[PDB]
Amino acid sequence: PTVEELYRNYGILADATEQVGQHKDAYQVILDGVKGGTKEKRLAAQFIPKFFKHFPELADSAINAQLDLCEDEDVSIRRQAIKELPQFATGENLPRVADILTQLLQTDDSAEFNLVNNALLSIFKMDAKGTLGGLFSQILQGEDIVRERAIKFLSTKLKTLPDEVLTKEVEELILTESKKVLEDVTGEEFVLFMKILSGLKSLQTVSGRQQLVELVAEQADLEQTFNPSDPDCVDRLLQCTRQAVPLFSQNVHSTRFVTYFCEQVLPNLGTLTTPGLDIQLEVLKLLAEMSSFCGDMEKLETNLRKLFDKLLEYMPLPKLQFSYVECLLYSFHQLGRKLPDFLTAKAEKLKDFKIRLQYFARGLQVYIRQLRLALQGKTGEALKTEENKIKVVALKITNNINVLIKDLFPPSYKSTVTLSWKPV
Repeated sequence: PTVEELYRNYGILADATEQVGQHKDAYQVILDGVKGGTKEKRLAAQFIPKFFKHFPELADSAINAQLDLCEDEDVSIRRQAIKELPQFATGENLPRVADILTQLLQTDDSAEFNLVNNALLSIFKMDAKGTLGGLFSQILQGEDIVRERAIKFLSTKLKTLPDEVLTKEVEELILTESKKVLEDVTGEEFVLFMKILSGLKSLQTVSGRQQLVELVAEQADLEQTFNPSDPDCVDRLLQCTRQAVPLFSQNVHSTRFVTYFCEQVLPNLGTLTTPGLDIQLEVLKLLAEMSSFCGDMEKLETNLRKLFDKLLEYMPLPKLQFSYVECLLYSFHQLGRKLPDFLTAKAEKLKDFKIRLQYFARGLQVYIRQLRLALQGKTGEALKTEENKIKVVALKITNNINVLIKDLFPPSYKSTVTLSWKPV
């Protein structure tokens, strides 16, 4: 088992060209290479895959030898052997190879990691479904560490594949397997699977997004009742509904999340958490984004009601909570469009509305004046001061409220504001 003899046998197999089949003996010498030392194992790792395709009568022995090198104590030997694994992924071996590579994702050596990723991508281009089979078997049946690595592989790598590879049938398989996985995922996995799925070209259509919204709803579990007490319910609902927001459009509606949020959430605030972002604002920002995408609500009036009431808790009677009011007012304004007959229809609580508005509008100016004063002469770099950024943002907030009040006057639902924390 020597390097001189490995080189000599390599030469024999290379120079034979057409007749390589007639030299099983030299190939055997090469496979014996794996029992040697470092330099010899390093050669076997290159030489076994190179001629593999010529010796079917030796195929199993070949893969087994390469796999021994893939679990070598020496990381550089493993690396050389892993780089070449896709060359064995021919005939009926691709599933077995795809399985091994997926395990190897757990390596902590970064160069190894990179090689394993690239090998997966290679076999992916040879046979996507066989490769996905390996990946998803591990995700479903393998060790936690492997399951995590496998999901991050789908999460980060599919996008680096050309469209040619990601056929309609492959995307269908990615959805089918994902739904199996989604029967039982942590929230962090959920987020990864939503990114994976929404990236699929076939799930980027109207019905594609409609399907995706339905998975979020299932995950979120909109038939449970809401418990404002423990966090096991709170951040899990927001993390979930967060994934649906980007899916919503004029044709893909938020109806169910809106209804749930109104009926089962607003009443429940504000019970809290630490820690240091404001959890009630987060909830209210979420509601306002989905509100513009609401469809035909069954429980419309009763819903618009609980919303109207949460509003008045922040628009007092003759220090204002502006950010909160931007959200609620925006939402109410979005849902009113559908039932103008509200307000017209309903009480003498409607003059108790006007009073609360007149008074807010008053406090608006003051605040707006103070902001515009603090901001003037300020030079564009000075605007970026995290302190000035907030002031700029607060002008969008306050000015947005003013437009919405100027609309709720025969009331109008004509005006369109861009939520302060959003781009145009």
